[PDB]
Amino acid sequence: TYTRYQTLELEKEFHTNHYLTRRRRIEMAHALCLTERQIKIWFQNRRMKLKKEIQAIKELNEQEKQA
Ligand SMILES: [Cl-]
Ligand SMILES: [Cl-]
Repeated sequence: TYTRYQTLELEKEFHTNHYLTRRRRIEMAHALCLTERQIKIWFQNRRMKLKKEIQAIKELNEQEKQA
């Protein structure tokens, strides 16, 4: 799972940049005390979450622009 601090810090980083470099993933890994894999998955899932939020709004705006 992910602690209150890990979540807050992962979100802070995510908003700065959705994609990380291998060097950055390492930095994050040591800082948040999560493995490279735990960071890699979190970022993939957080991108998946965003992709869905963007689509939901896109289709809400298409819906609300009728009649
Ligand atoms: Cl906690
Ligand atoms: Cl990553």
